[PDB]
Amino acid sequence: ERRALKIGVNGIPVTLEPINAISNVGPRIVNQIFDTLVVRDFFSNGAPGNGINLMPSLAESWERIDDKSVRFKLRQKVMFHDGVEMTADDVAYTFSSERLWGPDAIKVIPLGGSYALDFDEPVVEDKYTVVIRTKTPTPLTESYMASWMGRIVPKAYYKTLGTAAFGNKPVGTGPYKFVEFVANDRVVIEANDAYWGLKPTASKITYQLVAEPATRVAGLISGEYDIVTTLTPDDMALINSYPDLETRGNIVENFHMFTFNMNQPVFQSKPLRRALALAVNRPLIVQSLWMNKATIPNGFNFPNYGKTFDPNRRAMEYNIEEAKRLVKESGYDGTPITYHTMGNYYANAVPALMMMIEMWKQIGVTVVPKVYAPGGAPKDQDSYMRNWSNGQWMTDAWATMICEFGPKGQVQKRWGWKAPAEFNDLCTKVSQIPDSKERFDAFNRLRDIFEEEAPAVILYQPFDVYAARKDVHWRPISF
Ligand SMILES: O=P(O)(O)O[C@@H]1[C@@H](O)[C@@H](O)CO[C@H]1O
Repeated sequence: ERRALKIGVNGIPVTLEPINAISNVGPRIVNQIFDTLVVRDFFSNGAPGNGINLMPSLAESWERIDDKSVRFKLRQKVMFHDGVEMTADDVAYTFSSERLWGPDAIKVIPLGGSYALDFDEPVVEDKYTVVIRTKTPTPLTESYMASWMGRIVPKAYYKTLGTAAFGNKPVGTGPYKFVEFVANDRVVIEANDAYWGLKPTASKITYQLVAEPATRVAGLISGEYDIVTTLTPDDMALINSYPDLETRGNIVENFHMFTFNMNQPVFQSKPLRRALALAVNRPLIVQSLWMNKATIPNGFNFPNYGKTFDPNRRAMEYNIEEAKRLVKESGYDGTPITYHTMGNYYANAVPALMMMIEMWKQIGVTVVPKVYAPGGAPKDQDSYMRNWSNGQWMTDAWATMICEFGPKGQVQKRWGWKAPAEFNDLCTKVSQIPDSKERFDAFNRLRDIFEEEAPAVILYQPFDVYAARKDVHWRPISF
């Protein structure tokens, strides 16, 4: 009746602390260990899996009091996995200056400095009532609490261990509890029958790293795995020819890209970055590797942004004449430039890289692939080009143009992008006005600067495919 699930995955997070696990591979595991205050209804307003109405979870009800403050009334008798009852103190700690957004917290949780809202300290009104506050107005509080930033941690236990040690022995309120974590290999979680919500339907879940997608496909076919992730459209015909197996695929609110270590002199200025960007023939990559199912967005611009999505925005540019002109202008001396990829952690990362190496050879740039195994990522000083992705995790263009590429983000801080002052001033402005034609035009100006500066280059939104046994009716891969 409750089976032990075996999931063959593309990767394993570096930790199970819920914010530090934010990645393509962490949420599928941490969403089973932890809960949020509220959850998105992915099928509200007729949406086919990307709906946005908010529904109760750890909070049974909530009331926006003013433009800076939201009161949450918590469920009672919710138990953390170690038997401690969750209270307003735990929720307050989760969004506190100490743990999340203060100066010392940002050292151990870097996304607390860039992915946090402009929080002020939560207020605990009573055992089951907490008020989440912001120092400046924002309408995003409630939806933020359904996001990957909103997973609730146990104050006493987390504070005692600290962020890093908690990530190796996580305790949450979710339907599965931690058993084991072997870095670069596996995570095992087991049913928590003390869960406040629906009883878990699997006895145990094992997430096993299977680096190569053909090995994942073969393991599904042999019964070694019940579910496998991160496949491509090319795998679908073979899998679906087995009557006991099936695939599912769709465009995800995430883009694959490549980016630069702009602390390196070779990438300290925009010309060679933009040269590499203008030489990418995205329709050809999409045709050869994605069966024309991946979609190319019109800039850093996605429909989930709603009022800040521009459906009429122009396409991103492909111009090898300008690319060649920019290589010569940069003074590039033929010095090999590495491009680091952790295998096919991103679907089709290595075949797309090989096609782009040919494109860059045509404009006079020598790019060398540096394919590393999980756990072998280079030190920042040895990193030049690398691949990446960004999940568009809010119904607002603030994510990820601002939270990743803005003045508080990692692209400018860790990776050294010296953005124009106009860019950082507009990032500040859009975070102070409601949705209007003015806010709409400011995001389009940020998009234009992004394309001119090329701190990163958007490739496409992947057509994400997973596969499973038909008789496995619940799949904890957060698709
Ligand atoms: O590409 P990953 O690093 O696995 O995940 C990224 C995160 O780093 C952050 O950018 C949010 O989007 C994910 O896709």
